[PDB]
Amino acid sequence: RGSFVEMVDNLRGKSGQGYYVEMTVGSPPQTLNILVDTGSSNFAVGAAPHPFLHRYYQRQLSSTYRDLRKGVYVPYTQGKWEGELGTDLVSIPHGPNVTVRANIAAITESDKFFINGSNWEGILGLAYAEIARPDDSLEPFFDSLVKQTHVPNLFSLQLCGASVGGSMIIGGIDHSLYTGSLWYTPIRREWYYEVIIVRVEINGQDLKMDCKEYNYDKSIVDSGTTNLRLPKKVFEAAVKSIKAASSTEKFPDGFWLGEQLVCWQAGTTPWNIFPVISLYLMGEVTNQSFRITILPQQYLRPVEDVATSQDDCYKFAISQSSTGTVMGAVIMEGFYVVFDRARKRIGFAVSACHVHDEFRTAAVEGPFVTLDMEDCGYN
Ligand SMILES: C[C@H]1SC(N)=N[C@](C)(c2cc(NC(=O)c3cc4c(cn3)OCCO4)ccc2F)[C@H]1F
Repeated sequence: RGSFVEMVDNLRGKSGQGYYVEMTVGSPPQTLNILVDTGSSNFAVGAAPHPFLHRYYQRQLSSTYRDLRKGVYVPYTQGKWEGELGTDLVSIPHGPNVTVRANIAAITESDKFFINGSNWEGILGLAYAEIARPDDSLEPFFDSLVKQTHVPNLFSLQLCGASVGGSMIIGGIDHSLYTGSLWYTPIRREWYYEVIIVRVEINGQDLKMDCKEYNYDKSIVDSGTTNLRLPKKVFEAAVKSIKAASSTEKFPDGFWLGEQLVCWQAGTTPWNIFPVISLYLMGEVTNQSFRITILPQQYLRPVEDVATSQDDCYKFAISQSSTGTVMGAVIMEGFYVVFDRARKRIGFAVSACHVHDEFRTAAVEGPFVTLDMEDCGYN
């Protein structure tokens, strides 16, 4: 506990493409790069020669593969994948020295799922059984890992960003990955990693909305989403405030809606024109909260693949949502995040690797006095 040198820097990725960990499946071990995803609950891997894939799971080569004789069809809002369920032996080379028999969805058909040019071939769904497909009887990977081994029921994520890197500490916390203290928010319900936001500030200025709006219909912590996604009404108020605070320069309306990029000359991004964003999260104690604060370095994201521009272009990575608040990479890149499943709580601390400048730093601060925090949750 406390120090896990072998798991430090076990995450890789490229801008806009996610964070993946190396895993092995089957006997003899087949190496795959697997997207780390706290926003879903299936372990699902490419199993057929899709042209976008560097490699795929070849079940015929595994002596320990067991067929579950069941299919699964998983439609997303935009993409889809279809697979055949089975179990096999799974290990994480730069994780704990253990081997687990886990459920694997062998992906046999997909659409808009794999990314052309990405270096991952599967997704590790780290959330709970309640949102696993086809149903909650398909035990998620981490549940299998904890049941079958002596690995503690906790993992932590340091997502670094701006090619990317970071650490997934399985079964522990590594104190070198953060500064200051961890502050914990309760996991409201074990399905997604659901949390409650009690207050929102832009540059210290309160949005003054009914706090139910912040969590309509839920708020989640999701390593598998890029953006900070906010409920439509909250996004409207947030953008209005961000526009006002950033009034020194004017931008087209499309930029704020993520419909167009905005570009600047290299090394001349005016970060200081853009405001900080603070989310107050429900604390561990009645009437107690804490505040997490991100910078423009988190929410204005570089787009490097612009062939029609020589300048440095950025995507506004705060967007409107119909699925509630999503605390994606925009949030998580500022922080070391502890998914303390054993105690049904999520810890936040300032990330030792977060991108900042000489004037401002991402922050985790408390305690604050906040009343009626239970009323902020949507029912
Ligand atoms: C709808 C999503 S949300 C979801 N949570 N999981 C599913 C399993 C899903 C996710 C992804 N994610 C990414 O590609 C990606 C990219 C990032 C990034 C994070 N994630 O942060 C740094 C910048 O780039 C891709 C496919 C996919 F199916 C879906 F449920």
